[PDB]
Amino acid sequence: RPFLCTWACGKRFTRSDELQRHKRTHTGEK
Ligand SMILES: [Zn+2]
Repeated sequence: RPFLCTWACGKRFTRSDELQRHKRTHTGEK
């Protein structure tokens, strides 16, 4: 399964850490 964002913002990543970093733009950092 791909690491797809579903915020809808739906960028697909091959790396979980890259999805994590991406998600940092939604939450985790303000
Ligand atoms: Zn996103």
